[PDB]
Amino acid sequence: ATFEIVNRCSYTVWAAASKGDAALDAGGRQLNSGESWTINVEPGTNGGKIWARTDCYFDDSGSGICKTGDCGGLLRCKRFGRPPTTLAEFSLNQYGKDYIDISNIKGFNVPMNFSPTTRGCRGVRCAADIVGQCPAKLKAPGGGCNDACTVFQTSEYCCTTGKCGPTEYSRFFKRLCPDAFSYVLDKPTTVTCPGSSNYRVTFCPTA
Ligand code: NA
Repeated sequence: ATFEIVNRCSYTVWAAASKGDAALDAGGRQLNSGESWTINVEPGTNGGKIWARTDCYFDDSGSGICKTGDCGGLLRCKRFGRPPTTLAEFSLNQYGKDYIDISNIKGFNVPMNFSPTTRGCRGVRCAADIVGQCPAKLKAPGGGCNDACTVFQTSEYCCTTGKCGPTEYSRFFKRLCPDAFSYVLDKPTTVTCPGSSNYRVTFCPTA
């Protein structure tokens, strides 16, 4: 499958793509404002994620740091990134269908639209000013709005026992972005697309 990743933000981001134990395609790249990066993700990939990283510094070997979404200090990510990260999540060719969502379970850093470029399903978006409105206790100094599990490390926010309810903090993310997961047991906002669809992830879609 093809994913086109587009930076419509006015600032540079460092896109990342991983399935947790491996890079997808090159795994990461700098995107200046307006740039597009096309990657190829193998059919059958389960548990892939795409995210943006902000305020990164990398040397000539591809090592460095980012203030949001850092993946072990690498430009080309082979594992998932440090919160806060708005996440585009997908599993492809699962019994004939692809499944896509946006999640705020690991917080929010950059607004996002995740849409198919082929026909048969709709896209999803979280483009509200979550960072500007972020509750004081969730605000990350490096930028972004953390989720409550990252900040407080309780069974209730992290849903560790498999039973948890919504919280004041999850309801904040849900009020601003209804179409994104706000906590682990949120009613699913996953979209079912035909198997082998192609997609576009746009950062700052309303920029
Ligand atoms: Na998230």
